Amino acid sequence: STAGKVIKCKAAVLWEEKKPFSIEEVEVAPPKAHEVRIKMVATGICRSDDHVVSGTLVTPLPVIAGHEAAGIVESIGEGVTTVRPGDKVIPLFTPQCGKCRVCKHPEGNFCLKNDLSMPRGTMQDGTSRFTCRGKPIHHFLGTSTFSQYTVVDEISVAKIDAASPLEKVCLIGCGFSTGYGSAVKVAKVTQGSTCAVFGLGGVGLSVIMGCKAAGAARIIGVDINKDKFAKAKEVGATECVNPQDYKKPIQEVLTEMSNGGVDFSFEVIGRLDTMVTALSCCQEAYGVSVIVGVPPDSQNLSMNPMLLLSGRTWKGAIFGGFKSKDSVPKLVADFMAKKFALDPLITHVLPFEKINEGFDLLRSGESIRTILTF
Amino acid sequence: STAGKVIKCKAAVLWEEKKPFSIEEVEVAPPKAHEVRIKMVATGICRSDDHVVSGTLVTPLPVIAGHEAAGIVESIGEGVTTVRPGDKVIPLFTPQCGKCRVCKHPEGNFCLKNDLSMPRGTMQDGTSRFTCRGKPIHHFLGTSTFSQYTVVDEISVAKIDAASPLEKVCLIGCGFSTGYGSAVKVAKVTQGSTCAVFGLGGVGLSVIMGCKAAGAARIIGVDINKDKFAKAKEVGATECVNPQDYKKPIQEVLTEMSNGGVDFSFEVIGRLDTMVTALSCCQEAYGVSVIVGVPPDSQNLSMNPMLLLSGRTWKGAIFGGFKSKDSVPKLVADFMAKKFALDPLITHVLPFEKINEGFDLLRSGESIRTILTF
Ligand SMILES: NC(=O)C1=CN([C@@H]2O[C@H](COP(=O)(O)OP(=O)(O)OC[C@H]3O[C@@H](n4cnc5c(N)ncnc54)[C@H](O)[C@@H]3O)[C@@H](O)[C@H]2O)C=CC1
Ligand SMILES: NC(=O)C1=CN([C@@H]2O[C@H](COP(=O)(O)OP(=O)(O)OC[C@H]3O[C@@H](n4cnc5c(N)ncnc54)[C@H](O)[C@@H]3O)[C@@H](O)[C@H]2O)C=CC1
Ligand SMILES: OCc1ccc(Br)cc1
Ligand SMILES: OCc1ccc(Br)cc1
Ligand SMILES: [Zn+2]
Ligand SMILES: [Zn+2]
Ligand SMILES: [Zn+2]
Ligand SMILES: [Zn+2]
Repeated sequence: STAGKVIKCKAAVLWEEKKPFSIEEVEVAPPKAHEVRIKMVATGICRSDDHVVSGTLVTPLPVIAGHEAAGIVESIGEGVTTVRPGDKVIPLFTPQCGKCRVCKHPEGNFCLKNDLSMPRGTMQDGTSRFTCRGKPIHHFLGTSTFSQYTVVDEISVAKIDAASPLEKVCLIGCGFSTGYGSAVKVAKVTQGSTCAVFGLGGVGLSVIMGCKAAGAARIIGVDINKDKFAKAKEVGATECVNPQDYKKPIQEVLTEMSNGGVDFSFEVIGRLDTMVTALSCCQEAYGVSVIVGVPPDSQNLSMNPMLLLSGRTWKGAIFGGFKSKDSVPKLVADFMAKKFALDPLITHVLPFEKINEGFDLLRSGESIRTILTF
Repeated sequence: STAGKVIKCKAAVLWEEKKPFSIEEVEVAPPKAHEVRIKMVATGICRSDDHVVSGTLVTPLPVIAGHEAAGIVESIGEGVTTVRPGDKVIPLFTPQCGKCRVCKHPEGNFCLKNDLSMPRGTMQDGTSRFTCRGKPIHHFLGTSTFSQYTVVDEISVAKIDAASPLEKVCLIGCGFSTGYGSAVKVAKVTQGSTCAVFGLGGVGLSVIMGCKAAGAARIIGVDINKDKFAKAKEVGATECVNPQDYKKPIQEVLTEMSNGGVDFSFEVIGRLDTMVTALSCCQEAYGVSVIVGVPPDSQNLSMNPMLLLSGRTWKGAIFGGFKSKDSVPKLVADFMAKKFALDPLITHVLPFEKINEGFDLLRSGESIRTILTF
């Protein structure tokens, strides 16, 4: 009955960097051809949304952020074939158009229609479905989930299991899938290996889940916040180290612990120095290091190419290397089948209008994932 | 008739950086336990030997350099089991001890007994078998092939086919195996792919041969010396580009030519800037870039980690990823069965005594490989 009409609803608008989110009355346009309007049910607070606030991650402002979510389709634009009204869906911050060179490649997942490489903060058609007091508000990675309703391109939404618990499976829209995929698909962690995981937030915990599932014998968590260690150990870390405890660099510590370097290292923080440390701590001849952390805007790292010439492999990935539309439904089905657990990532559940409390919890170190419910 | 005796013979000693080789009389000690004394038959001039002269590659001086060679066992020390006097052999600049965690790993080839990481310029026992003007002279990578006779540890030599032509198969000791392996083993180049090869010296031409053997559709040779193009085209390059002919940076040209980036790129020069350019020109979601070139001592490159976060893989390797002692005899067997060609890499043959003309041919851009004969 809202189909074909403007919806007036509340959304959390970020007007300016380094300011609180502002709960505003917005108008959400109806979906145009090949667009889907979604009623949000749950959205997760991911450190990448905080990067927008901090200016680490540049995207046009003002913006409705939020990219880790699950909802129900309220209506569909002309030509939509992959979802219908009433369907449970997860928005895909990495699209899967199915037609570009990457979508056709067996391994690649970074679809050329993504709004990550050179963010415009629009729909695919280069316009916005959001207005606040006459002013257009930017989209974020084609998702924009910090709103009661959003509009996404059909290539940026997957239908999921009609019985799935949206307050849990929203994590499959980013943090779980990124971390788990980084281990099982990108690194391809092997049985009996030694893994080091830098950063023990939601995404690093999911890296640990991935390494345990892949049969790693040793999984060393690294965090400057020792409060993170207990939960890292619960999901499979065999050991945890705090670099602040040591009078020498942690790559030397991890090299001695691993008897000459780890098989697999993961940077899951977003700092240039830990990207180089994670590479250095993997074994010089056959080690693999995966960058998961989003670096600070426009900054270059410095590294010695002899770390690679010896044999190391260095790679990164978006969304755990998962082809998003193909994988997100299968990951939900796997969750429904008890193949992995999401409750260990969820430390707080707040109503949407307490979003700023949700971000305060993240910034303080006290949360892993806060889920915002509608 | 020389067994158990000190040999007096000619060697090319490097006394000082940025000086000509000095062809003079040296004393070569007989082999100790698990050592092998070799009469050199042929040695190639590799750019890495020139890096020792220029100080780009640091190793203790004074030194007998050379690492790409073939010869005949003159005598063996006590306990040697894998070669006998009169055997044809190729010295291994990357050893294969068979005992260490790398030698036991299925992918690893950078044996922990190597003298590359932290060069000492000795035998495994920390002493030298060379005297000149009554001074001890350093070894180079446990090989030292710029001498009529050398002594190597048993883990640094492979027995090859008794009928092999040593004046060709010396190239399997470095440049051929390194390039070819970088393509077929390290990159694992796929059928129907697009490859970019930066540098069309002996190692780059070898990378092209591996790219053609792997069934690459397109192989784009890149070099600032257009005199290199003809030979590159003969051994499988489909196109050759000189960066100096374009206004745009060559990563931009290759990305255009490949309709969004190459599948596989190779840095086969040894410059920081071309290592980053080669990484950039591989497709951002699934490209693989392999560093082969030896960078200047102790220098860091600067790069944007968003190149990796999109999904690129960056790696490097020594000796094309080959387990040296397992691989080198198989590579000689494959050569004898004409599975690959070495003649295209050999542009000049000179007597050993003309080593300095050898280096001048390389430095001028005129040669690919000069083979020195003893
Ligand atoms: N590649 C991708 O597709 C994705 C990237 N990310 C990124 O992954 C990273 C992690 O995200 P979350 O787990 O949500 O963040 P989070 O902030 O919950 O976790 C980061 C952890 O790193 C630790 N840390 C900070 N500085 C450290 C240091 N110097 N040394 C060791 N530990 C340090 C913190 O104590 C914290 O526990 C972020 O950069 C985020 O933007 C998130 C999802 C998708
Ligand atoms: N990783 C390993 O195990 C091995 C490494 N190497 C290294 O591989 C590299 C190549 O060795 P070779 O083929 O013997 O050397 P080479 O000097 O014959 O060939 C290098 C080629 O690169 C070209 N070049 C120089 N600057 C260039 C630029 N800015 N752009 C494009 N091309 C440029 C030169 O014109 C030349 O044709 C060297 O750094 C050498 O030390 C060699 C053998 C083993
Ligand atoms: O967490 C979402 C996200 C992932 C990667 C980048 Br780059 C930006 C945002
Ligand atoms: O070409 C011989 C050699 C290869 C790699 C390095 Br590093 C140094 C020398
Ligand atoms: Zn696509
Ligand atoms: Zn996220
Ligand atoms: Zn070894
Ligand atoms: Zn060489």
